[PDB]
Amino acid sequence: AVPFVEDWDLVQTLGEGAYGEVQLAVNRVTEEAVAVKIVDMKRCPENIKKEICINKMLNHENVVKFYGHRREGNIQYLFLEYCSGGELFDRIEPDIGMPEPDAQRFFHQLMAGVVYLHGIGITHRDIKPENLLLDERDNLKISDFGLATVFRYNNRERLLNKMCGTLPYVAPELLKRREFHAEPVDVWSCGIVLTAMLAGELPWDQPSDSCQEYSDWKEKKTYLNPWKKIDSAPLALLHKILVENPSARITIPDIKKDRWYNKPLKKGAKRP
Ligand SMILES: N#Cc1ccc2c(-c3cc4cc(CN5CCC(CN)CC5)ccc4[nH]3)n[nH]c2c1
Repeated sequence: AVPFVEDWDLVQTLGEGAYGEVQLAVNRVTEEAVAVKIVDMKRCPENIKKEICINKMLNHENVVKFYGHRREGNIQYLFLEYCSGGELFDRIEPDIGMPEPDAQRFFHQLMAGVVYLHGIGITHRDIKPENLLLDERDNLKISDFGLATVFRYNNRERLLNKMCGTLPYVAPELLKRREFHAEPVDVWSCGIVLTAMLAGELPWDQPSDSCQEYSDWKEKKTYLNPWKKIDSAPLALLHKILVENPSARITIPDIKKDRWYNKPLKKGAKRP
């Protein structure tokens, strides 16, 4: 009905990437803001097609909302939820981290999103601060499903084998075994994100015996650089998440029962 509702203006560039760029778009009439992921297909047909399919089946408060997409020649346009607060990455002070109560709150929200995804059979495969966005009220939302895939269909689990992710956040089994369960891998990456939030640094370049940092952790030398800055309660949770054997690694239902996870720390928003 309203004559100019379909027109959007490109205000600025939110972030560039290998496949393309994401820009802020504002509705001409309503001034509603949305992020537009512009991926130049000419440079991937297979990748982007799957990303749209996965986005179409997602609906959760801790997952970046999908509004739709447009073909238009050889350029895909993904209309997504605009998260005013930016990336979690920018809330992590180098070598410091952030206040423990804020990290706990962000972690709770991250667990909520991951539980949702896993419940519908999808694994993200690239969880890291750069892909965890914040809205106006600092609510965390999982974004970028370009590397995501379905690991459970018709109630039957499919073991994964493709090398996906970012080295500092990837689980050790991804580098050691041919096949592996999807869920423990996302749990591990959430553990590395927690470490980053509480220490402002990544523990190792990759989870392999060759990395001195990784071997030290296995030998329980928690008096070293990253771990010494954390505090026993959350550190005990990390000891359960960053376990090399994925079969022995803590599951999300048990993380929800962890002492630190349920420790009162935060305070609500001043004057709601
Ligand atoms: N999939 C996906 C997907 C990727 C990114 C985004 C964003 C996004 C990125 C971003 C970056 C900054 C911080 N910047 C903005 C740019 C400015 C320079 N022009 C410097 C400060 C502030 C707000 C903000 N919001 N919202 N939704 C999605 C979905």
